[PDB]
Amino acid sequence: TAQARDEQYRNFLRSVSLLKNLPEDKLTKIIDCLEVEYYDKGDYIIREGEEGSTFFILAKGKVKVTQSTEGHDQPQLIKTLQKGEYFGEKALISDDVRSANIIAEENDVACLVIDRETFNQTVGTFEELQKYLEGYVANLNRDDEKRHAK
Ligand SMILES: Nc1nc2c(nc(Sc3ccc(Cl)cc3)n2[C@@H]2O[C@@H]3COP(=O)(O)O[C@H]3[C@H]2O)c(=O)[nH]1
Ligand SMILES: [Sr+2]
Repeated sequence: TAQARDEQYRNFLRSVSLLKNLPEDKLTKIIDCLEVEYYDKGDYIIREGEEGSTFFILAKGKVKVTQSTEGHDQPQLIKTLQKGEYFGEKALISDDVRSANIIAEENDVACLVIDRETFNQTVGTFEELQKYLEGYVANLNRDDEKRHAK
């Protein structure tokens, strides 16, 4: 049922650090506008260098994050993300192309997809979250420069 569906998504979204304290009305907007994408082991969810305007929330499975760096021929494995975590916000906050690869590490991986407008009208609407995200993005820029990202 419609309401049972919204409830299952609402319960899951409340468990995401970034959305935990969001007001009910904005959480409802996320629930009405989100889309679901499934991936199999090895699939690229995001490719470094491509244009991107969507924010992702890992709803099932695990993915790996890889990045091209100076001195290396193959992208370096930066970290792994699991259910409840998110990615893709950097492109929206810096207004730039994707800065790393996100690859499905398991079969039947599932991500919740949120467009730029929705992201701006919800998360970007509260100064608390905006400030948190900017600070986090600033740290990522510093990690990139440290490992000599390409
Ligand atoms: N440049 C860079 N990106 C990183 C790094 N670690 C991650 S996982 C992650 C996700 C969310 C938070 Cl708050 C913190 C870490 N990412 C994600 O990869 C995405 C590629 O696409 P994008 O749109 O550039 O967003 C990027 C980020 O979300 C990193 O050390 N350097
Ligand atoms: Sr850049």
